[PDB]
Amino acid sequence: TVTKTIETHTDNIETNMDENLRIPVTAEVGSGYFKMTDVSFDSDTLGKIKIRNGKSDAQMKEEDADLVITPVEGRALEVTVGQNLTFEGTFKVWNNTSRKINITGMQMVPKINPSKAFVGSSNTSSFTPVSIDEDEVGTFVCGTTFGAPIAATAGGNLFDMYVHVTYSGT
Amino acid sequence: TVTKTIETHTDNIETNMDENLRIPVTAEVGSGYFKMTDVSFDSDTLGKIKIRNGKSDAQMKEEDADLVITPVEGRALEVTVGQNLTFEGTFKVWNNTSRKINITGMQMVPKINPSKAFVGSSNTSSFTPVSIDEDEVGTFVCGTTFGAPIAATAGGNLFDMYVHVTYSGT
Amino acid sequence: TVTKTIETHTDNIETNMDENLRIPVTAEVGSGYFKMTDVSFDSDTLGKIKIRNGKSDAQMKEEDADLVITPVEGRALEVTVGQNLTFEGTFKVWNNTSRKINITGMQMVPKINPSKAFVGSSNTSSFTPVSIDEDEVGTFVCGTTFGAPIAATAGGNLFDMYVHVTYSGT
Repeated sequence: TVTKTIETHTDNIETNMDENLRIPVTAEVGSGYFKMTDVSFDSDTLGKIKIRNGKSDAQMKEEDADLVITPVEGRALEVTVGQNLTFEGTFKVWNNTSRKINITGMQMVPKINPSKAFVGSSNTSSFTPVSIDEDEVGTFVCGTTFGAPIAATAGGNLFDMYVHVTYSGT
Repeated sequence: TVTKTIETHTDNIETNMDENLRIPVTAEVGSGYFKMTDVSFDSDTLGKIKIRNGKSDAQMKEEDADLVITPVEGRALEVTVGQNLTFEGTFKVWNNTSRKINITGMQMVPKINPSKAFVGSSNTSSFTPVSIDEDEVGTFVCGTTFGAPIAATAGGNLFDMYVHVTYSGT
Repeated sequence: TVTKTIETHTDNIETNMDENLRIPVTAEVGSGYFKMTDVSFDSDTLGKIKIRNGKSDAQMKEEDADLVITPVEGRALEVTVGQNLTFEGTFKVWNNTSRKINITGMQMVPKINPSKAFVGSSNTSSFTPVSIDEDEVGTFVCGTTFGAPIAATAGGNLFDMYVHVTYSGT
């Protein structure tokens, strides 16, 4: 039956939806946090995505988007703020999609500055994968530890956080 | 012809099957190896996957699964065991699937412990991609070198090994 | 309508085309550049790919391939050549495909030598994502900074550069 084959394809195509979301972030010196700016964009794979600071779970659901991302300053990562070695990028996301979504990876890339330089010290990130069911809000704990203190000088605290999102699931 | 278009879609959907398999591992202090625990799970993309320690190639094929993963302690990586800086995660896999599969990437992520901390020293992994034909067994040599000695203290030897698996192929 | 559903599937399957291109490279000591060798290969996802050194944009378009990759020695990355700590792998690509393509990631993997060893010092890469429209030529600036000087000894300057290519797009 072509009808059931097409239905199968629909499901398989959905399971094949992959995406490395790029979120520009700022390691705010003395805060232990990676800050992200409110933005709205469209992904050919994930649809409408909106980053919204300071939203409670309920407020997130009022947003018109497929996915809403809200950073959380809950200190899910232990850090000595004054050292400026480890920064937390933890955020929660509301899955306003018809299928369970999975956040399973993160990489912190130093931004190349106008002088064509970038912070090249050791860069080691960690995170806790999370699967979020339809309409639910889940938290993706993540962060990065650098081999040398982060400073705002020469755009040294600017990064692009890439988060791997997938509808596959295990 | 719709018939041939559907056949084309079937092939293309198959080629688009991507997956980052998460395998929890323990860097066993003084062994130079990342140890994995026998487990059985289902991937929306790859199907039934089973990790089975101590299996010979023949034994792997007796397992009821789409893919069988078996770690190999063959010292495919040169290491001075007492230093606890480099650990090998080499494993072989039986492809019980209808298409050549490719293992082309690996990343070792430090596990965040209950105290909300994680090993943040330099973390550099290496591996040798391998393509495995239908019913064949192939070995994926891989390992990681850390900037500081690994210790079991505070869950410092616990990691999540992510292996990139794809049906694309080059 | 099955006709329009199939058309939708065609578009979605296309958007799901993902690929981690493996390009063997040599960090040429004293040059500040990752060198790649002319090669021609086929990707189940991306099609015919050809790496061609020294080609001008016009010359790239004369090549018979879906994608043409040409390294660019334009010092898009600031480096002190004699230190051998930072190497640039910047390259441009001609998109001879029917859809806008995106180059959004890069990882530099140390090659395991015959003696079963690999350079395990800190390894931190950076890059600037680029989207390339049909028939256009775009440049993907990228590079890596190592924790210790790179040397050709024991194949210590050999790597496999993995570049993430996707038709998704944001």
